[PDB]
Amino acid sequence: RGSFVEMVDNLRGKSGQGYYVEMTVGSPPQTLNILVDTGSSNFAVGAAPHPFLHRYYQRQLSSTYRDLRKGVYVPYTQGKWEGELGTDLVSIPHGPNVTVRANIAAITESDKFFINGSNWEGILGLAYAEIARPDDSLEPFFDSLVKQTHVPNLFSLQLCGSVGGSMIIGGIDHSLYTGSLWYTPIRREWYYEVIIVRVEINGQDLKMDCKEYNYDKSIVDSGTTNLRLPKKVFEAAVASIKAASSTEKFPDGFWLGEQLVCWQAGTTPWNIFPVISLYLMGEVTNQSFRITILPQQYLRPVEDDCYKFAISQSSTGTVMGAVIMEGFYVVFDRARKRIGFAVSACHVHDEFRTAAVEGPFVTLDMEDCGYN
Ligand SMILES: C[C@@]1(c2cc(NC(=O)c3ccc(Cl)cn3)ccc2F)C[C@@H]2C[C@@H]2C(N)=N1
Ligand code: NA
Ligand code: NA
Repeated sequence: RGSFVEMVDNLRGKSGQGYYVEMTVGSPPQTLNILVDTGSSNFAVGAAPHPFLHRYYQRQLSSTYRDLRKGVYVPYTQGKWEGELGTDLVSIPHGPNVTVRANIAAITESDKFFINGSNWEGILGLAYAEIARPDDSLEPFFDSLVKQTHVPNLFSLQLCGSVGGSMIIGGIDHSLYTGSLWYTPIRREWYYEVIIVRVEINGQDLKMDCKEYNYDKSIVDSGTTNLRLPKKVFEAAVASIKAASSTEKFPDGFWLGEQLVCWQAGTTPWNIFPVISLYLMGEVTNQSFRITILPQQYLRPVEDDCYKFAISQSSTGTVMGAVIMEGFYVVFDRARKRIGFAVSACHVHDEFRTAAVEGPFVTLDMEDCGYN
């Protein structure tokens, strides 16, 4: 507990392509790089020679594979994947020294799913069975892990945003954060659902009814780049962000993520851009805490130094993607139905401002903030 030197730095990735961990499937073990995704619940791997893939799961080579004789078609708003379900033995080489029999969707056909030029070949959905496809009877990887081993029911993520970080499976590594962890309840075990109770731009409250902030849910999701905000909250937030930075002018298309903005190298004016704070429901009645991120988190480098504005409007509720998570060490404390936040020891900041996790604050009617 508290120290897992072998799992430190077990995450890799490239800007814009997410964070992946090395996994092995089958016997003899086939090594695959697998996207870490707290926003879905399927363990799904390329199983056929798609041209974007460095490698793929060759079921025929594994003696331990078992067919479930069942398919699954998974559409997303963007693209889709289809696959054949089965189980096989799975390990994480830079994780616990264990091997589990896990469900695997062997992806046979996909569209707008794999990233051309990425170094990952599947996805590890770390959320709950409730959102598993085709249904909640398909046991997610982490459930199998905890059922079959002595690994404690929790994991933590340090996303450092070329990119890298750590996934600590079964515990917490105190070297990965500074100060104290603050916990928010997991409202319901499907996505990692939480409740935002107040939002500030540069310490200035949006003063929206807090139900708007969670319309229709707020989740913590490592498989999404942006901080996504419900439309109505997004509108107020940009309005306030534009004002806080009106010292400079940018095309309206920029704020809508329709064009990049660029500066002469080493001259990105971080200081004109405001901090963004989310107050989250605390563990105690009428107690909250807040997390603060910098323009370093929401202004994403793209490759002048060109940046994309990564706060975007949503119709699926608030998504705390990599923009939020890169600022923090995040503990998915499944055993206690709570999520912990602490300032990440690796987060990008400057000499004037850092990410922050602060509490306690007194916040009333926090239960009214959840959409039903
Ligand atoms: C499974 C899903 C998903 C995530 C990804 N994620 C990424 O490509 C990605 C890119 C950059 C980052 Cl920082 C994280 N993830 C790709 C495909 C995909 F289907 C679908 C919906 C996007 C939601 C999610 N978390 N996972
Ligand atoms: Na166990
Ligand atoms: Na620490």
